[PDB]
Amino acid sequence: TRDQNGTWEMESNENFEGYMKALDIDFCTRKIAVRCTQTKVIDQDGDNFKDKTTSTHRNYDVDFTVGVEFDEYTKSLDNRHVKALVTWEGDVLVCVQKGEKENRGWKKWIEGDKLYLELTCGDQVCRQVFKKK
Amino acid sequence: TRDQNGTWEMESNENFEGYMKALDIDFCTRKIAVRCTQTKVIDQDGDNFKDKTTSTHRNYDVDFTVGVEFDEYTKSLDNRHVKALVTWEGDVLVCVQKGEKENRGWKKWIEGDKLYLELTCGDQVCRQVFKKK
Repeated sequence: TRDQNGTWEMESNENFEGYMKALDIDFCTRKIAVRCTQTKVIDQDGDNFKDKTTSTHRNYDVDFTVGVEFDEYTKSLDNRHVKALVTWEGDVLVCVQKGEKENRGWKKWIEGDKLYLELTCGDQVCRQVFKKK
Repeated sequence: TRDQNGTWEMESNENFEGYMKALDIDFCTRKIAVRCTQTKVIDQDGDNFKDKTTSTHRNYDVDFTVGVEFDEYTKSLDNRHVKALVTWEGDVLVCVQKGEKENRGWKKWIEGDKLYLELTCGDQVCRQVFKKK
């Protein structure tokens, strides 16, 4: 049939690299693009089409227990090995990431319907806010 | 409170570039990472945590009408300008993308609960399959 209405999620994606190389996309973009999945939302009325695509990558899971130092490989970022230790400071979850980089850690806490995440490395602080979906 | 259970979607992300530069992530990865959103699914029981993060980028929408040639900028890929023309071949939607690259187009059709997408550029064919979610 001719109706392509719906939300579609990618199952399979073959030779995406050759296609991208043929368009002269640089090596560093290609390396990231090939490990993504796509969702496609198609709204169609007669012969008018609206298409919204989003690309997604699932980083690896982290499982830990507060108080037990664990080994973590940050392969969603710099792919280094750090010894991480997570503890409560009040209701703030605090993690020190012992490794090559000095002063590497993060803090995580709930205030209202928002989750706050402060990432630190050296002198640089990154601040992320999440809302409950 | 101490319970961080839930699905969380990022609202705000400040100084992600400085944090990443401090970890020596290369310029090309940083350029892509900073335009992503994150979803965080937190399962917590007492002091045991399981965290699943996924990064998402929403490509731009394409709207067209079958039979009306339209101007398209492929900024989710090589960011070139092409004159696109979409027509039915039976129940297969066929697009020719007139531009610098020769033999650039795609075909899209439904067979069962699967949507098929064949992307072509020069000699290279990429084949994607989507299932209805």
